[PDB]
Amino acid sequence: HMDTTFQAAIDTGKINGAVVCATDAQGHFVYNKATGERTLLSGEKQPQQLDDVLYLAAATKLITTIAALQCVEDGLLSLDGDLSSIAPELAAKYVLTGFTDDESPLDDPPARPITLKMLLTHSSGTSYHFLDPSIAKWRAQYANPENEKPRLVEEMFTYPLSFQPGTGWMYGPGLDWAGRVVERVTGGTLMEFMQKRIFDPLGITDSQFYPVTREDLRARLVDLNPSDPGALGSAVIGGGGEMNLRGRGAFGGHGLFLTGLDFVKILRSLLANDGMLLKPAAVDNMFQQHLGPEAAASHRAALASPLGPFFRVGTDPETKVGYGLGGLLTLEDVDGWYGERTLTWGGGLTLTWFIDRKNNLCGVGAIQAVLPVDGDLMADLKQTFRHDIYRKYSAWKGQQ
Ligand SMILES: CC[C@H](C)C(=O)O[C@H]1C[C@@H](C)C=C2C=C[C@H](C)[C@H](CC[C@@H](O)C[C@@H](O)CC(=O)O)[C@H]21
Repeated sequence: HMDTTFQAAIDTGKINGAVVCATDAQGHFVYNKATGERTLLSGEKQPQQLDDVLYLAAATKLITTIAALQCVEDGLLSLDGDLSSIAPELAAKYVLTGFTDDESPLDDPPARPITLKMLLTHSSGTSYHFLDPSIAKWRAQYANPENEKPRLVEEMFTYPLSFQPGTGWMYGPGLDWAGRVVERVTGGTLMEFMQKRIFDPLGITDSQFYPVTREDLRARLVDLNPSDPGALGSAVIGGGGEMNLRGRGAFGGHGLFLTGLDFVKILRSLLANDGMLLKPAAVDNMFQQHLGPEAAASHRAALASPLGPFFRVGTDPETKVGYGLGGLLTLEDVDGWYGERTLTWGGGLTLTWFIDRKNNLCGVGAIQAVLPVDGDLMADLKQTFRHDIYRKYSAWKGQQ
């Protein structure tokens, strides 16, 4: 029902198309579909194609997670080790607990060091100012940077922690920090490490972080069009591009561009656990609850908050979930849908991916929206992909 649902959204003019890639571990059931059209900078239209270069936005976080776990394999990092020496900027942040009645900020020194595991699971305290009202308020007052000057990760995320390290959960720049850590301990750029350790082993050559300078990639960027002549990825993240525009260096949180075909190669290596990226035991460890008890309660509060629908990635409020290394982790089966310990996340408002080891399925669905982006319709279109792909999988299994 992707087909009739996606076409109806094209006919209303609210999307231009979609890219969907899914596969079981062995490549028996494979579904790859590009739908609709893209617009070139000239105004010329072309059919959407499976090798169009997509903005991943926060689907970058999964790839940065792998890179950081590969550094763990190398012995350059550990999951629970103290990051204060590699990332002194993180050690220096205090913990904002709230405000007075005269709106004065109450903070406290951090009770413990920040660790890689905390960065990978959004339990370090580093929170996105646009999701955290307390950090939003703090930013309004003690930050008035209206200078557009490009900033490094460490110059962009200057806010205090939202909670004591390890005790809460809030979506934030934890993977931008982790990417910076990976650069500092490897002595090269995040892209250099990923190209060597993730993209090369999978035969991936059509990848770049923002800004996409490669001419061959620019010729296939869906997001290089008259509505987005900067190729900022506006349609994916609901509008803007501010953060990409303002940035300097790779952002492990959001910055990657990649085809749908190449992204599903990454998903499928983790699904098959084929040793191409990480040793099998390190992959297994990704599909576990890595929030402690207090952090897990905070996660569930966030999931019941007004932002909860974004944080749930389409899973039902009655489904028990945690946070693994790489995304949301279901903690129970949904018959006919995600098995327990399915890992899932997404990018912006338009893209979502999942890895379901129990039922042997992974996939990415990436809507190519038209500005202004209808957020409510994007949620329906993503859900349609997430459920219809299991319908298509069952139909195929039934035909054998
Ligand atoms: C910058 C990208 C961010 C991290 C992202 O793409 O994460 C995705 C993934 C999804 C599974 C869960 C999410 C949870 C909360 C948000 C709705 C977020 C999108 C924010 C984006 O729409 C605006 C920013 O870019 C700020 C700006 O543009 O002002 C989304």
